[PDB]
Amino acid sequence: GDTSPAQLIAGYEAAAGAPADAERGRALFLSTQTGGKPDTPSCTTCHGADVTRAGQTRTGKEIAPLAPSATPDRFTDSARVEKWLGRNCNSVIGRDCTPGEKADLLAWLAAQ
Ligand code: HEM
Repeated sequence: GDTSPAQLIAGYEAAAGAPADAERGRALFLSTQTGGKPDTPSCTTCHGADVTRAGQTRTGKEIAPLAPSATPDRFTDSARVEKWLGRNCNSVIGRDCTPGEKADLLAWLAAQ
């Protein structure tokens, strides 16, 4: 692609002023939010609670697994991560994810 997961994470960490924490990333990904769209209370509403398995969109189409262990080129395109997190941070949480959240979320997702 044009980047590696580590390089995406390092730049978010620099923008956040702090190392990623995958424990916090796992906890934000599984949480239930009430500030965004009603039909998308969690990251897991489409991607599931196990990211090594396929997810599903809101009309039941299949979404390839987020885990790099199941879909290999995950997180190797900086523009793509920013395009999808920009869209779905807003749907689920109601605002853009901050650089610390992005760092924490990718650090957890990159190890599955
Ligand atoms: C804020 C909670 C979420 C997180 C952290 C998250 C994370 C991600 C990431 C990191 C990607 C890009 C993967 C890459 O680099 O290739 C992605 C793609 C995508 N997400 Fe999410 N997502 C979330 C919520 C959602 C929700 C609620 C939906 C359904 C409405 C959704 C649907 C998609 C789709 C359709 C793609 C692109 C398909 C693909 O990459 O195979 N996401 N998600």
